[PDB]
Amino acid sequence: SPHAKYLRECLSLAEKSPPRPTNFRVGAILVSRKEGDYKTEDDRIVSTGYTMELAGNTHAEQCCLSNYAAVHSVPEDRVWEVLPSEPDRKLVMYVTMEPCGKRLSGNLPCVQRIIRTRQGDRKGIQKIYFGVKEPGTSEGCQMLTAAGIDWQVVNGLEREILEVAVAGHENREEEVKAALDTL
Ligand SMILES: Nc1nc(=O)c(N)c(NC[C@H](O)[C@H](O)[C@H](O)COP(=O)(O)O)[nH]1
Ligand SMILES: [Zn+2]
Repeated sequence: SPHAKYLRECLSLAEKSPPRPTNFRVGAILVSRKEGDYKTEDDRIVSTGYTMELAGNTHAEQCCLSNYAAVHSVPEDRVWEVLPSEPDRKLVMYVTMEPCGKRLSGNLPCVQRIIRTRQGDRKGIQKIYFGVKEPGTSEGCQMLTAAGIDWQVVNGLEREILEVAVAGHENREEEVKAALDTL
């Protein structure tokens, strides 16, 4: 699976995140892919990010978009203006964890940062590949569906993604076990 390989590279990015009690260590990779029977060799990496890579309370997907925006001299909320939008290619994002539909901090959730890349004549991010649903007791995937963003869960990496994600948590072992039980 090309998707599993991408998610393992997202995991390596997630491992750069500093452990904190209030969030998850996640990694994200933005890819430009040819429409149709694509060859993975023709994939182009557009950006990458990981949790708290950039100053402030930042998520992996947020840093991925903000890294691109910074190179292009716009704030991240304007990254839709400068992302590629080529007729024969689509933007897809790999993320270890399901993008968030709500943040306890009140920051704009990652599903909304993804949705707003589709503005004006720009195609934006068309599909999300992720490895685990967000752990815990309105789901991000449902918000993506409602806005017309495709997504696909890539199975097989759940334990490794979760153990990295919750390394900064006191309840990490129970948290991982609970999340695997939802499979
Ligand atoms: N996909 C994803 N990538 C991340 O980089 C990250 N940190 C989360 N975590 C989602 C979780 O719901 C939020 O971490 C809490 O809601 C606390 O909110 P803040 O992070 O402090 O804004 N999820
Ligand atoms: Zn998020």
